[PDB]
Amino acid sequence: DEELQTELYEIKHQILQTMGVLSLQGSMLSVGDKVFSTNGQSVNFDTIKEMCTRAGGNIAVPRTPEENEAIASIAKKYNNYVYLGMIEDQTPGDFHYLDGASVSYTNWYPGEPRGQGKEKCVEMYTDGTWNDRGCLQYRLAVCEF
Amino acid sequence: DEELQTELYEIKHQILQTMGVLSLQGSMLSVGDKVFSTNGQSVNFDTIKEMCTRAGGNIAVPRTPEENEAIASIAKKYNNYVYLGMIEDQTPGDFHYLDGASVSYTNWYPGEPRGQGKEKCVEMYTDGTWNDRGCLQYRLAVCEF
Amino acid sequence: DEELQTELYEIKHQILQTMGVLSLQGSMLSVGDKVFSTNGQSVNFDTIKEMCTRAGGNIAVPRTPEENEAIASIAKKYNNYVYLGMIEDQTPGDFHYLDGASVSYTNWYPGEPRGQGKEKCVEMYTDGTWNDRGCLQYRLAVCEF
Ligand SMILES: [Ca+2]
Ligand SMILES: [Ca+2]
Ligand SMILES: [Ca+2]
Repeated sequence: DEELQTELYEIKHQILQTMGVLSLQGSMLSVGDKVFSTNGQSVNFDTIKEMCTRAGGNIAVPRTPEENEAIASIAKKYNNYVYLGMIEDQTPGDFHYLDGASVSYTNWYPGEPRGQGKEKCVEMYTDGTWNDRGCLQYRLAVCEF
Repeated sequence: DEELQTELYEIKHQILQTMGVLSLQGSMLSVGDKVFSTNGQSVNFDTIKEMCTRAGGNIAVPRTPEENEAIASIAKKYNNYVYLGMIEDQTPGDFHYLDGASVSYTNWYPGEPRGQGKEKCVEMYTDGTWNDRGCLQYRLAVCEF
Repeated sequence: DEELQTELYEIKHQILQTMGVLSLQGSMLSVGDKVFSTNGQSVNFDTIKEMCTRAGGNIAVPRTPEENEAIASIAKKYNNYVYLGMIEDQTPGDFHYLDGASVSYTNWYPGEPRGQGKEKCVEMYTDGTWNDRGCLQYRLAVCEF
């Protein structure tokens, strides 16, 4: 009806106001349909995954250059490396998203992936490039929604 | 129409992104259809009620074990007791929600309600159990929306 | 349909919960259909405009007494003056919103606008009244959404 068109407009406006506020305050970065955010904590991979799922999201993983740059800006902001949502396959060198699917977009630092002790996790340097490492380090927790 | 199904999906996604961000940042706890949040202030009952209504919510009151535990986690988090949304009836011993209705779910500390000077308000200990007290103490303000 | 009426209700509830949380935490002030918010930064006019647009909003401009008072409360809160969304016309004395339209609601401090060196920008004193000044000062950035 006509009353429906009105309600949707207000609802859309309100969402746009709340997201604008969170953005202005630096609580989140929006890229396309994805929203990235961090709780400022620096913990290991398992802990990050838990924190994000508990917040109703998932450990962040860039799938485009723009997404990768948004996460990179957060890592730079906190002067810390970020663990990404991906892990090495059974056969070293290959990586897959946490759902199993194989990674498509990649931004490895030159020479990487270079598995010392079978580097299973992936960290993002502050310049945005990736390094495959182990998963017990303390890294900035960044989630995507 | 079909364009309507699309709009609703995006709107639902966005809300889920903003709530995810607030959750990740510890600004609010969601339990079922209820959201709890605190402004970190420790003031008396009247002041808490005003703050919550002014924010478009109400002084929190647990109606299920899960809700009670969520509030308890916030009280523990701030290492302070929380005033709950309920007050003693005209006849001591009985308590009612702020709308008048009688309390159903209760989690009194053993021995409570124990009205010294006609304990009218109800505070939540950090372990989640309740104690009926007076209303002039300074307690953590927790609201529900 | 009937399932639509239900979805809208939940969506409206959720938005009301997120806005309630932001309000309680002092992250934003709602006035009618307008939301004001600040990132706590004190920068010049050009910088403020950029910050707000980047957040999906615009440098704040009061169009009613109530809106003016809400912004005034924020300026008082941070003990700093706020640059408003308006600039002086080609012919001194006249001011227009950033879209070109001429200002309607005004709250000039007695004697203002008083253009010393052709005061082009407008700042809000902590009492809510306005003073036309230059645009290079460092003022609290307040956006509207
Ligand atoms: Ca490596
Ligand atoms: Ca007692
Ligand atoms: Ca002047």
